[PDB]
Amino acid sequence: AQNPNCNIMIFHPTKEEFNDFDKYIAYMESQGAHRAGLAKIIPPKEWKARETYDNISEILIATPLQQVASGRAGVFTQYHKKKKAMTVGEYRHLANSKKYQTPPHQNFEDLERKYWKNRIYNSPIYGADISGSLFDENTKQWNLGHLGTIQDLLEKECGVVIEGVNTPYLYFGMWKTTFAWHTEDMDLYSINYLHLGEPKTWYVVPPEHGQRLERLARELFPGSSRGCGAFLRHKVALISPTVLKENGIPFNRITQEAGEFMVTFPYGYHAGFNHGFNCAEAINFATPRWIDYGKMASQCSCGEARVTFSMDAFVRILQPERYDLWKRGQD
Ligand SMILES: O=C(O)CNC(=O)C(=O)O
Ligand SMILES: [Mg+2]
Ligand code: NI
Ligand SMILES: [Zn+2]
Repeated sequence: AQNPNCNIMIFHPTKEEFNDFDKYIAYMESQGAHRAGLAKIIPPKEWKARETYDNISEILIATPLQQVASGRAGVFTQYHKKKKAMTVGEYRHLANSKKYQTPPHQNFEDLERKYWKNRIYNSPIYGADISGSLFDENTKQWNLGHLGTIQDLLEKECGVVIEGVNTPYLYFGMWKTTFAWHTEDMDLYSINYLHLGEPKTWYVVPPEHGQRLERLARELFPGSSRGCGAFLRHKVALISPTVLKENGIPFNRITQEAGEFMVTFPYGYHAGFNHGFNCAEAINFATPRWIDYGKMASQCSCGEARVTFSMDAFVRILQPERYDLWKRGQD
């Protein structure tokens, strides 16, 4: 078995190897990458996502989210308070302000220490989940707006034709902006490209050990667990590396820098934080190996997780028993 300790792997494809996205994913899995839940892909030196970022300041963040924490430093939830719209130029200036800017630090480890010590005492503003793309249309390789769609994959593997679409999303971050512990909708893959700015630190639990993280989460967030049998779908819970180590949960960490891709694999729980002002683009995708994960994915039916139009078909086809109850949740 390849990668039996479930380490995060880093790949350096050549420009030739960068042509065929599907083929490269399948290669990385042949080497065991999926066992970690997360891989890094460094693009060939010849590749670029677009020519410059000089002209992005006029993108609108219609609903910036202030991430307000509750709990203790290593075990907390966050709620998202909606804020007034602002442009990316306005958001960048706010990220760089004395109130929100990255503190002085020695290196990424020192910054990580400071994040976990102090995150809860601040409420950073995240421009998350903005439909759009920063890839140039002429970028032909690993252009996250030109991937094969999940609906097309389902149709190719299973024969069934379904409604829905699959488009990318932009994330504008600042220091301490946080993504809570989650897997993707329907335990899909994700791919995330850091277009510019400061790094993003990731934590990940191997898919084969995801239920260990779930059981800890039920212990640590006991009211939320009684409320919903899949409350990590709400994407609000944080648990620090220190707490994971104290409870014996297997995990790994890695820091993504500008110009690098990350892939999350089916049922790979992940969480993390931004180091400073940045912009990432991410989209969900599928392969043949996902189908079985999709059929087994948990679902929130309490009503909190509220998701996309296109998830309806995935539930309807892959999980027809759960469909009725899940749809009651979504209405
Ligand atoms: O970058 C973020 O805030 C969150 N991204 C992801 O969870 C992802 O790409 O799967
Ligand atoms: Mg602009
Ligand atoms: Ni994710
Ligand atoms: Zn729920």
